[PDB]
Amino acid sequence: SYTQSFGYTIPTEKDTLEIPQYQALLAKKASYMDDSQGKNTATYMNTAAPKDQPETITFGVNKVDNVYKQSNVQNQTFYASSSKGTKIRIDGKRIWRTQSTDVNTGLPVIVDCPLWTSFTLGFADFTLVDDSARKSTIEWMISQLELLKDDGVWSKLCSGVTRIYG
Amino acid sequence: SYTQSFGYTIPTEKDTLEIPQYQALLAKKASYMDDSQGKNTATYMNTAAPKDQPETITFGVNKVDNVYKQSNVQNQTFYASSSKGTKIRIDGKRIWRTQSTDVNTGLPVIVDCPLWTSFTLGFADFTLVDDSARKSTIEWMISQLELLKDDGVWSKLCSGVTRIYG
Amino acid sequence: SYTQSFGYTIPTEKDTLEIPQYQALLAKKASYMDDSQGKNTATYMNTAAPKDQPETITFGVNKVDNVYKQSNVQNQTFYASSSKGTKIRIDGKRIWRTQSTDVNTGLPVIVDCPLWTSFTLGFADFTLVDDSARKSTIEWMISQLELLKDDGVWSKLCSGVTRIYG
Amino acid sequence: SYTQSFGYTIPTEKDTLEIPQYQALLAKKASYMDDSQGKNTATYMNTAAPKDQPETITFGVNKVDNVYKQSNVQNQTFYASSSKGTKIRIDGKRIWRTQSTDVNTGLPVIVDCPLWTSFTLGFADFTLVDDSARKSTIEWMISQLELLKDDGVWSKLCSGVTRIYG
Amino acid sequence: SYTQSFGYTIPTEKDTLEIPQYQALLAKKASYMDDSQGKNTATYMNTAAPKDQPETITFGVNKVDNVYKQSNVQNQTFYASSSKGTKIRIDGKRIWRTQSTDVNTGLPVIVDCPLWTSFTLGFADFTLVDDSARKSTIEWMISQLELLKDDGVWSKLCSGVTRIYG
Amino acid sequence: SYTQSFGYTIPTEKDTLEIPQYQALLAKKASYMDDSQGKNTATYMNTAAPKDQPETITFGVNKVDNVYKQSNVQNQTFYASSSKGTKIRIDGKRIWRTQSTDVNTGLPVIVDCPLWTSFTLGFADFTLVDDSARKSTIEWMISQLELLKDDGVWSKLCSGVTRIYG
Repeated sequence: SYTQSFGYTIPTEKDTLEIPQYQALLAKKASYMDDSQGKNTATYMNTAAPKDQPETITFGVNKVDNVYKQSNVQNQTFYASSSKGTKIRIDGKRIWRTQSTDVNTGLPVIVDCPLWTSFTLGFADFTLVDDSARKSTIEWMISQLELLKDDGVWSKLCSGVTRIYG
Repeated sequence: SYTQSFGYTIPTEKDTLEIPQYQALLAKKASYMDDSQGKNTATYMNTAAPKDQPETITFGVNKVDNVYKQSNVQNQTFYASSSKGTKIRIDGKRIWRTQSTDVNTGLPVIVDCPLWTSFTLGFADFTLVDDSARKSTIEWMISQLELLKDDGVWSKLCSGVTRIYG
Repeated sequence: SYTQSFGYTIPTEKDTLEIPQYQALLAKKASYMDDSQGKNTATYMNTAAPKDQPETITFGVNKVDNVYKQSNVQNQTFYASSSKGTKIRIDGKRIWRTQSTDVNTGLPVIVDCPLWTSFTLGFADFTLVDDSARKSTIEWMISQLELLKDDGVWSKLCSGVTRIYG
Repeated sequence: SYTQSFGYTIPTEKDTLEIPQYQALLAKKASYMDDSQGKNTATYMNTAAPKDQPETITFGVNKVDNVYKQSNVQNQTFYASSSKGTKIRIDGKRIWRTQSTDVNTGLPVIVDCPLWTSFTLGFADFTLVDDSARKSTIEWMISQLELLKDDGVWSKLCSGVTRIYG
Repeated sequence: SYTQSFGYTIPTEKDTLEIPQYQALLAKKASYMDDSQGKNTATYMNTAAPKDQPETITFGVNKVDNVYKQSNVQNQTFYASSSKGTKIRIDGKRIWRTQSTDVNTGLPVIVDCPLWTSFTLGFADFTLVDDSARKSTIEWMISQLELLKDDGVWSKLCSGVTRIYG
Repeated sequence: SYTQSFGYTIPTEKDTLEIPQYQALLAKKASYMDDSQGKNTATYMNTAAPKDQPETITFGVNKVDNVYKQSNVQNQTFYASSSKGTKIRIDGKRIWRTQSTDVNTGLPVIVDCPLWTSFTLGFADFTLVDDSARKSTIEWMISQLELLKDDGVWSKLCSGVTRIYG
């Protein structure tokens, strides 16, 4: 009889996030661009956005030779039979565009500033890993953002608070 | 009167994610430790985890001299007055532990393999960026995961599908 | 009695396109230009357009050595003395001009952008090639544009959608 | 108040084209096929046509680094802020089949000659370009065919007349 | 009235094969992979299989310049414009994984042997080639396996019997 | 307790294929022929087909030095003690003959075009590989043909569809 946990019982209490269906729209309107960003990385243009103001998401998957060196596993005996791991990465680059017509000339004045986001998940490639394990850790990150509170972990990071909890 | 948008109207339709309150438990049990990782990066240990199986989350914030260069903006004339921006990064390292008594000796054999996740948000540091403008992008990534569907975007990345949408 | 079709009976249903008589005005005001643009072609300039904003159309016709190599047709059992076709090509280059007057100085401000359109029809030189054959395939292309719908095939292409139908 | 036109007021008079709904049938019966033509190009097979007489339409979209170089605009002043452009291309390959059955031998006599067509529209990527501008120039080409007259522009090209208007 | 057959009347008697719906599950869970494996092919990955044990299938289609050269057919008296033919190819690579837990240690011991399969069908591009002709020859191979018998043609080939029937 | 599977539980649902007993007739009427194709390859001639319209099936078996190199297994740990493997191959060449008799001349008109098919199954030589494993993967390929649907995987390949599932 064996048990495999992250180390603590998953909290019963659940924060509910009402997230807009961005992905659905993007999936409908995503057109394949050439994979400039990497060899095993495929870049995608979102056609729903305008041609002169594009939003692009690039997917990548890179295998990592030794997972344990990066990670903090206390004792070396616990190391699994093979330390080869797989790592996934979602990069997205979108544009927050401000535009207003010039008073002097009807030509609009456009100034768009860029915003970008990146999500990464690396996991030791073994059979001791479940999609249960991986989806839990994804949810762990998302919860760690504290998105429900307007002035929360994410706003403090944006506002520069490194030492969040003390 | 200036009008600012990401380039398309935010979708009305909303995917609801019931995410466990990992962050709440971590925030309660989080303890600060030396910033070996960086001069601006603060590393935190989750005390709720077992003493020989620690889960650790490290927060970081770094200014970027020129946001426009990295990102794809079609026309130079739209660059804002100052391209200096700010970038935030949450790194986490947890440990999926498989432990069994199934050995000749009574003693248990413990094999844990590492999992790590990372979330990053970089935004042009300028007046025009709203917290509405930033919060939308975080939600944008999270939606892009397609977490509702069990075999979705995230599982295809984990399984290795670079070219998700075709 | 021979049944000759394109592989499927022509659809009874008909989309009606109310197309402005651009060609009538151009044909009235078209003036010959020396065929710098092609060796076996003829380039024409539309005098109706203002002199600082010219619109030009170029007609060309080139015969093709072997029709069958390009096309995907089960190779068939009928003697052909030669299998060479003729190909026609209409090229057009026009200008979309945005012009205003600077409020400060009565001086007008002009900014124009180019658009170009090309239509091509190649057909095997054979007795059996009918006016019906060619005009049907011209109509075939025009329908393929889905011009009636605002959010149609054409706008998806101009959006950047490679995989239009599936 | 800024006014933008193609240089001459759009002709009021309208040629009406009754075009069969080829596109509707194809869209119902279209099936994906290899993106062989280009990485930004998706090729489709029309299932309505018989398996041994296939008809195929391939869509493509390629960015153009500098639109102004190809086109003719009289003064460098008028050049828009970014000369980047986008170009769309519809390619189709169909088969005109003529068939009867031999009296002497039950075997059908089938002779089919191929015909192909291509449409292209390239335009500057700039906030001034409206889908109004694009759709107008699409109609401009279509009108330029002079489809209404049986012996018109298109049939003169097909017969081999380079210098159409004089 | 033409009699067209394979040289002998199709046998009335029918072997019934109860084949699991491997294809249904794979088509549901199949995801695209960049065609490293072929220049004109498409390699797909089955997401149903666990991530550390991938199962992949690759479809390819290549035309053939002359079919009659390799095949043994009395050269015959019917005009052919060309004599070229299409050839299709399905390649699959899967993994037979045997896994247990070493009881001397606690660590699991996993050993998986690779298996692969390939099906190919090449046919002359002609009008007279029926779907009937091709589906028949596909069934012809499948029958030739003698799959019903445990000690059949297929097991003899697996055991190493070149000269199966004598 | 050892568990060995292909990675996913075999689908309960079963497609039933009513396949003519081609193999029974060929086995009755099969005659030996030169082993020209390979020294480990025996070619047979089917006598049931007429002398002037022959059908021939050639069986082959070749050892493969290293199976793992061709195949994709994620970790070197999982490699079996010996990577030696054995590969079997059935090649068939048949001829599709359409014939009628000319009314004008008693001489029959005969036009036959050729078809050929090939099936291949390679597997690691190891005590773990069961006839269960090998027969299952044979069935896996057969299912992958989607023979039941008249317009299915096989006919799409035949028509030229490289990218079948997307």
